[PDB]
Amino acid sequence: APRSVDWREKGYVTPVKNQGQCGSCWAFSATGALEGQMFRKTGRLISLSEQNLVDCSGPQGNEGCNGGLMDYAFQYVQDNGGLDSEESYPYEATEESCKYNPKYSVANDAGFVDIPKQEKALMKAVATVGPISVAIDAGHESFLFYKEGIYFEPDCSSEDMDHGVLVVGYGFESTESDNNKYWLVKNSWGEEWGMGGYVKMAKDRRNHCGIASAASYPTV
Ligand SMILES: *[C@@H](O)[C@H](CCCC)NC(=O)[C@H](CC(C)C)NC(=O)OCc1ccccc1
Repeated sequence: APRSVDWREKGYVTPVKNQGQCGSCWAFSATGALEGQMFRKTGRLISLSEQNLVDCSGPQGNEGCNGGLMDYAFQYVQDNGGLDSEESYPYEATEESCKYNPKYSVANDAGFVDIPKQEKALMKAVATVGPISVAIDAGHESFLFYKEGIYFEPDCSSEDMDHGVLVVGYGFESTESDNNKYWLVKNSWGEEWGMGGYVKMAKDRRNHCGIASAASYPTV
């Protein structure tokens, strides 16, 4: 596979969003992966509605601001036959009743693909598919204050993930410890967090923070 990948340079990635004070990271991760796959198909990048997922995908197993899973979001889009655009169904950071309107649907999927729980398989998916939805252990102060460089947290769990984000690429840079590889990860905490809202997470360091443990993408 390539040494470096960045799907932002290919037009697959919308700007960084802000989930606010709602536990809806899973919906931002899901819309990010579907934005990328929709773009691959149609050549048009259209920001999608996280609020649509938060309000409406309970029957697939999601729980709104109390948490969810990207795969359930992808299942909702398939079962529901659509997903509204961000502009038509904007984000309010609180769970409300469902207001989906098929007239404003701009995305569809036909299911999803779960990636084997190995960073080698995640790397192949990122290299060939597009941005990939992943779950990480983000429950550490070091993650809140991240600004620059490759993020590595010795106390990160590879098993107990609590935060959905979006791998948009991977790369390398020289470091003091010669652990030089990273995943390029889009977060949903606004652009003031991290590096314009992105983090470089340690790659090929024993599945650091569980990034390869629950990776998937929608089939469009
Ligand atoms: C990130 O904004 C949220 C915060 C959840 C607590 C308020 N994290 C998640 O939703 C997290 C993401 C996965 C690890 C991909 N999942 C989660 O909290 O799941 C709990 C849950 C499981 C199944 C069904 C409903 C809720």
